[PDB]
This record gives sequence, structure tokens and C-alpha cells, in this order.
Amino acid sequence: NRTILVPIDISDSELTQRVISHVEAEAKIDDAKVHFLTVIPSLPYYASLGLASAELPAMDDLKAEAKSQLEAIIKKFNLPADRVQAHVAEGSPKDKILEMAKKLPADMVIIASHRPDITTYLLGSNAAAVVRHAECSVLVVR
Amino acid sequence: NRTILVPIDISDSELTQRVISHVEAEAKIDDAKVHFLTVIPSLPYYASLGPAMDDLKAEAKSQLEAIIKKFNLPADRVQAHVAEGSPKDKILEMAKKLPADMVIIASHRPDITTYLLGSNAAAVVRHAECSVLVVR
Amino acid sequence: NRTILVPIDISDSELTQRVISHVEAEAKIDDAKVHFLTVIPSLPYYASLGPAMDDLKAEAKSQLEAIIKKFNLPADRVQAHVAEGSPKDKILEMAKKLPADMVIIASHRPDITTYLLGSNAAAVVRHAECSVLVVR
Amino acid sequence: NRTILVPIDISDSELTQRVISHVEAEAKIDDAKVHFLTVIPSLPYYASLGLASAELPAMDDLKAEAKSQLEAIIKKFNLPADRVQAHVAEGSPKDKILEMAKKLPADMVIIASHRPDITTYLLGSNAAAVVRHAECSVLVVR
Ligand SMILES: Nc1ncnc2c1ncn2[C@@H]1O[C@H](COP(=O)(O)OP(=O)(O)OP(=O)(O)O)[C@@H](O)[C@H]1O
Ligand SMILES: Nc1ncnc2c1ncn2[C@@H]1O[C@H](COP(=O)(O)OP(=O)(O)OP(=O)(O)O)[C@@H](O)[C@H]1O
Ligand SMILES: Nc1ncnc2c1ncn2[C@@H]1O[C@H](COP(=O)(O)OP(=O)(O)OP(=O)(O)O)[C@@H](O)[C@H]1O
Ligand SMILES: Nc1ncnc2c1ncn2[C@@H]1O[C@H](COP(=O)(O)OP(=O)(O)OP(=O)(O)O)[C@@H](O)[C@H]1O
Ligand SMILES: [Cl-]
Ligand SMILES: [Cl-]
Ligand SMILES: [Cl-]
Ligand SMILES: [Cl-]
Ligand SMILES: [Mg+2]
Ligand SMILES: [Mg+2]
Ligand SMILES: [Mg+2]
Ligand SMILES: [Mg+2]
Repeated sequence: NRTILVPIDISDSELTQRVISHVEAEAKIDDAKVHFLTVIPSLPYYASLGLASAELPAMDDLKAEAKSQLEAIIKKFNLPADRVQAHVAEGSPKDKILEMAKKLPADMVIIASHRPDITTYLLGSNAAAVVRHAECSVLVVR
Repeated sequence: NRTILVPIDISDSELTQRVISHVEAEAKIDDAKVHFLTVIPSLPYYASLGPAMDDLKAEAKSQLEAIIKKFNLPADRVQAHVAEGSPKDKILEMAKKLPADMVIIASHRPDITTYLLGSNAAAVVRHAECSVLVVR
Repeated sequence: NRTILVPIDISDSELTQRVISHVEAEAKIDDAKVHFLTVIPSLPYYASLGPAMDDLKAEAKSQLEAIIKKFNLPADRVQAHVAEGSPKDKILEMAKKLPADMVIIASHRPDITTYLLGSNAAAVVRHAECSVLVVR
Repeated sequence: NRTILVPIDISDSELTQRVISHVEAEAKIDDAKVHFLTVIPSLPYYASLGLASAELPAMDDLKAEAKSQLEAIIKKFNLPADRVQAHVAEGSPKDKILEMAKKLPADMVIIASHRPDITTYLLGSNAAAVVRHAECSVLVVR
């Protein structure tokens, strides 16, 4: 039965805190499996400044860390342990979200509109791309 | 408790058929009130080139009421509305006035063209102050 | 050399007045050919509720030709066109068919509402294969 | 007279190479001043993984470096030296582009649609935001 994708940006509490009741409600409808995905973004510009000569941490360690934080966030959702799965990817958030939505495949993607503290843009760049490009239903949470 | 706005384009059966399961589900979560709205478009271009709106509104209301019979919803929790104007304008205005907690809309009319999101879905998902479910 | 497509909404004087200086400038860079297009909208909603298009097309052509007289462009480098359909559809189709090297469009009808980019400008800037100047 | 903003992402040759003839042509119309801006993007997510405990280079040095590369890119435009100015900022590219467009103020912003090598998205996140949110004309170059 139903598969729901919940992209999580571990860098912000509220983008997560907002979706909780929606993800739970959508899941309870028919005991769906809920896949949570955090994406460690690629750094093309910093790359051009010589930062990877210059050094960022190993991607293997960055993913292990991002995964541990995602795992803590997942536990904030009241969902049975067998209906949940944690994923970490590397890339543009929108690219990897859309890739996973296709690969699973997702029947619904549940995302926040944007970061709370910034009002100006009514839709964030990832939310906007995902809404437009997903092949499945997309719930934009406000 | 919750209020759900369901904009319906009475001229497209598939846009309407597509959201049925989602509306029914979303309503049942907490016995929400469901408002259906259809909007008779403004024709400003035609105005530049030179029946009664009363009558068009009654026909649209009649067709929306028949469409509502395709949804399993409690009769006492449902309301139908007809408006005149740009659809996105009147959808957004009703979302603020109700106010709506969710708007449920289909993405676009699928066809042989390259678009992925319709002009009204795009404006609604962007400008609504509440959550928006874009159905595919 | 270059081909410039200039979609005109004949019903809005300001959308048209706003691009005049940009079209004139863009043309003069290299003595470009300028194609003006106005699109008579499709009314599928009205079709669901139940004069001649020949006649509407001739009136629109006539109004577009009068609008073209507000531009300083060489008469031999200008062409006017009228189409029927969704404006963005027919704009994009003509941009591919000419093909256009640039499309020059105004952003939106400014008014008391929150929108910043009109439905046709948005689709054109996104889907055109060539450069697009969005005029403010 | 006229002021043109040309946002440049120093991390890609073609996003730059494409705009050249357009920027020159727009400038020659009436001897406009051309402001070039590169934005060093803020790294909220990497921040949450402890990378700034963990270390990226000093922002002062990152800006000096980004500026030196921008300066080389600017010289690829056939423009008089007194009608050109280089800027570096820190933040979201779209935020800082829009800020500068307002502050100058810009009469036109000239931007590429997206990165060449990625076809999927017809408009990049920064291009899309700038087109929508700029108060002035925006030329999207393809
Ligand atoms: N790195 C990420 N990994 C997983 N999901 C993400 C990531 N970034 C964003 N998202 C998803 O997209 C939602 C909306 O965030 P988005 O990035 O589009 O807004 P924003 O941060 O305000 O925009 P911008 O990133 O353009 O500043 C998030 O709530 C989350 O669901
Ligand atoms: N006239 C209308 N009245 C009420 N709601 C509408 C109307 N038109 C569209 N909608 C709502 O918006 C949805 C998406 O339709 P939209 O018009 O955005 O797609 P489209 O017709 O493919 O795009 P466009 O009208 O740009 O060509 C519909 O499922 C419906 O929920
Ligand atoms: N009927 C049309 N024919 C030809 N070009 C048009 C037509 N309508 C709009 N355009 C082109 O698109 C531009 C922007 O108009 P647009 O319709 O996108 O704004 P809007 O009317 O504010 O939005 P909407 O029609 O969504 O409410 C116009 O300046 C014109 O270049
Ligand atoms: N860091 C930057 N500083 C200055 N301008 C930028 C920056 N990033 C993008 N731009 C401007 O925006 C244009 C289009 O790039 P955009 O980032 O929107 O496309 P993309 O890289 O394909 O998208 P994404 O960044 O969403 O992957 C660039 O050509 C450039 O003019
Ligand atoms: Cl926005
Ligand atoms: Cl699209
Ligand atoms: Cl907008
Ligand atoms: Cl796109
Ligand atoms: Mg973000
Ligand atoms: Mg429609
Ligand atoms: Mg219009
Ligand atoms: Mg980019």
C-alpha cells in the first residue's frame, strides 16, 4: 500500500515541527510507509574557491552525522517503527527529493512551504521545484 | 474545526474526478467542513473587442451541485459557491475569507504540452496562506 | 539576422506602452525583424455552460495594427499576427516556429493584488527556448 | 544614466560566456554603468553539521578570492573600465542580487536561465526568483 516521502532539512526545527500532524494524519488513513530524506547539499561555488587544495570533512562522515540527526527527528513522528525509514543523500535537495519520489515511488510528498524566519519568498526554491516537477501529489504545509 | 476549500473547474471532468479520494480522505480525518467553489472567468480581452451573468451563475451552481454528488461527504458539512473573476483571484480570496485550513487542487490539465503546473494551481500553491494539496 | 517576438494584449494599454522603448532598442541593435502577436483567448469554461471568430480576428488585427503605430520600427521589418487559444500556448508556439531569438513581454498588470508575475509572462519566461526580456 | 546588474556565479564558465554579447549590447545603447555581483553562498546545512567545532576558511579570504576571480571574468566583457564595477556579497544568491538591484538601483538585471549541463529545470532557482521579485526589467539569457 501507500508510500509517503517526507524531505527533512536537518538545519531547521520548524520546517520539521510543522509537518508532523500532517504526516501522521496522512499515514493513519491507510497505514502508509513513510520515507524521510535529508539531503546534504553539494557546494559548487565553495568548490570553485578550492573547498572540498582546501578541505571539508569526509562525505562518509557527513552522511553518518546527518543520518543520526534525521533519526532523532523521525522519532518526533508518532509512527510505528516498521512503517518508517531514514535516508540520506548528497546533491541538490530538489534533485534528490524528486529522484527518490520517482524511485520509491512516492504516492505523496509532504513538504513545508519555506523557512519560517524568511517571509519574502512565498515558496522556497526546493518546495517550488518539488511541487512543479513531482509526478505524484504534493502537500505544501503552512 | 477544519475548513477545506475545493476549487472545481466544472468544464473538466478529470480535474474533478482526480481529487475525489483526497477530499474524502482529508474531510474524514476530523469531520471537516468542505467548501466547493467554481469561478466563471472574466473576459477582459473580449471586453476590448466589444447571456446574463445571473443566468451563467445559476447554470454553474447547478453543474457544481451535480459534481458534488460524486463525493462521499456528509450533506451538512458541505457548501457550494459560485464566483465570477480570475479563478486564482477568487480562490485565494475565499481561502482568506473562510478562512481555509487547506486548499485541494489538481495540478493541471494533462495533455500533449510541456506544462507541469496550471496557472491557477501555481498561483494558489504559491499565494495561499494555508496548506495546499496539489493532486496528481 | 535576429527575430524578436512581441506578444501584445490589445486590451491593456499599459502592458503595451511599457515595452515600447525596449522593443525599439532591441530592434536597432542589429536591425532585427519584429513580430507582434495578439492572442484571442479560448473560453473552455464558457463552452461548458453552452460573433464569428473570423470577425474577432479581423477586429484584433485591426487593433494590433493601430498599436504597432506607437513603435518606431522600420515598416519592412515588422509583421503583425493574430492567433486564437491560450496566450502562453500561442506565444510559445510562435517563438519556436519563427524561430524567435528574443521574446519581449511585460511582467503583469500591476494592481492592488499581491501577484508579481502574470500567468502568461511566467510560462513564457520559463518555457521559451530563447532569451526573454521581462519588462518592468 | 542607466545602471545594469550582472550577477555572476564564478563556479561556471558558460553561465558567464552566454551573457557577454547581451550585456555589451545593452550597455552600448546609452553608455550604462555595469555592476557585476558574485555571491558566496551561506551554508546553513553544513553549519548544522558543525562546519563554519569544525572549520571552513575565513570569509574575508573567501571574498578576496571570489573577487579576484570575478575581476578576471569582468575583463571578458568589452566595456570601458569607468563603466564597470565588481561586487562580492555573502548570502543566498537571489537575496543579495535582489538587494543590490534595489540599492543601486538597477534598471535591468541580466541573468542566465540556468546551468547548461543540467537540462531538467527550465529556470534555475535564482533566475526564477530574480525574474519574479525584481522591481526592474529582467533579461533571461538563453
Ligand atoms: N537539504 C534538504 N534535505 C531534505 N529536504 C529539504 C532540504 N532543503 C529543503 N528541504 C525540503 O523543502 C522544504 C522547503 O524548504 P526550501 O528549501 O524550499 O525553503 P527555503 O529554505 O526557505 O528556501 P531556500 O533553500 O531557497 O532558502 C523543507 O521544509 C524540506 O521539506
Ligand atoms: N474556473 C475555475 N474555477 C474553480 N477552480 C478552478 C478553475 N480553474 C481551475 N481551477 C482549479 O485549479 C485547478 C488546476 O487548474 P489550472 O487552471 O491551474 O490548470 P490548467 O487549466 O491546465 O492551466 P491554465 O488554466 O493555465 O491553462 C483545477 O483542478 C481546479 O482545482
Ligand atoms: N492575449 C494576449 N495576447 C498576446 N500576448 C499577451 C496576451 N496576454 C498577455 N500577453 C503577453 O503577456 C504579458 C503579461 O501578461 P499576463 O497576462 O501574463 O499578466 P496578467 O494579465 O497580469 O496575468 P493573468 O492574465 O494571469 O492575470 C503581456 O504584456 C503580453 O506581452
Ligand atoms: N552565487 C551566485 N552569485 C551571483 N549570481 C548567481 C549565483 N548563482 C546564480 N547566479 C545568477 O543566476 C543565474 C542562473 O543561475 P541559477 O542558480 O538560478 O541556475 P542553477 O545553478 O541551474 O540553479 P540551482 O542553483 O537552483 O542549481 C546565473 O547565471 C547567475 O547570473
Ligand atoms: Cl514568491
Ligand atoms: Cl511548468
Ligand atoms: Cl507572484
Ligand atoms: Cl522548470
Ligand atoms: Mg532551503
Ligand atoms: Mg485551467
Ligand atoms: Mg493577462
Ligand atoms: Mg545555481
